[PDB]
Amino acid sequence: AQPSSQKATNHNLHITEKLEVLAKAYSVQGDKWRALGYAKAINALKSFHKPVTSYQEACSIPGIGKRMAEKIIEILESGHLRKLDH
Repeated sequence: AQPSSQKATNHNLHITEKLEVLAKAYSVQGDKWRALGYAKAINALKSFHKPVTSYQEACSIPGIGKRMAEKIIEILESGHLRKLDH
């Protein structure tokens, strides 16, 4: 832990950086549609200052939707129950 400063800065940066990791996966598999909706959601968070708490609060941001909303929460739930090392 070198950085981490309690000043004016984001609070998540986790779900966003990850939403990109998966987005790249689809882009490689040749998913123009999937990568379109995924990256679009990331664009919305690119302007989001306050953190996330619920799916509805996330869907309130332009550029996202319902399916994506719950998608974000899923990533916060480690997927299901416990985390796995792929």
